[PDB]
Amino acid sequence: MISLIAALAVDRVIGMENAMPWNLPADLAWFKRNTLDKPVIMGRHTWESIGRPLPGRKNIILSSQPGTDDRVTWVKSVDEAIAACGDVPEIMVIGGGRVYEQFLPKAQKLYLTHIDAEVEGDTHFPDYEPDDWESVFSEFHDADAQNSHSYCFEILERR
Ligand SMILES: NC(=O)c1ccc[n+]([C@@H]2O[C@H](COP(=O)([O-])OP(=O)(O)OC[C@H]3O[C@@H](n4cnc5c(N)ncnc54)[C@H](OP(=O)(O)O)[C@@H]3O)[C@@H](O)[C@H]2O)c1
Ligand SMILES: [Ca+2]
Repeated sequence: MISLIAALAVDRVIGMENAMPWNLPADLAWFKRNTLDKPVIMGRHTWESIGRPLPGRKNIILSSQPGTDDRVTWVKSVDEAIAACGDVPEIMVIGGGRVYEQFLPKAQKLYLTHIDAEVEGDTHFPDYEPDDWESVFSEFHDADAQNSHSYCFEILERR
């Protein structure tokens, strides 16, 4: 089973010039927790911006080009990336936009962080049919001294 995890601002904005604008530590803890010990699939731009493998997870990078770092597993097709994960109970797709669009139709769950921030970006999360998804978990939070924006964690499962 494939799951997508992403943080979205107003207008499904997910990124700006290969960077996430805001500073949401509650979000990092959420991501960590949901990704720990699972394989993660990400696109080459996302890889570049992270620069080092995420620890305690098999890191699969999708690129048309030959890989350039032996610390991670390079694949060149969606199907290849799924096959590389083996038979685990859940695969985490972590971005970016081009990647999420592609995994979407195959995904069974979404973990989203809705952030109350207004920012401009060059990338947006894919527009999904809300009728196909059921919201099974949702917890809202007010900004705090650590988190400068309010946010809501949400979990959706395909019907
Ligand atoms: N808000 C969030 O939660 C979140 C999570 C992740 C990322 N992001 C953001 O997303 C932005 C980057 O997204 P992006 O769409 O520009 O890039 P991306 O999806 O990270 O990378 C796309 C690249 O991956 C490779 N690729 C994609 N599909 C492929 C396929 N079927 N076969 C082979 N290679 C494939 C291609 O690389 P080649 O050019 O090498 O073929 C493609 O150029 C950043 O600003 C970042 O901050 C946000
Ligand atoms: Ca059902």
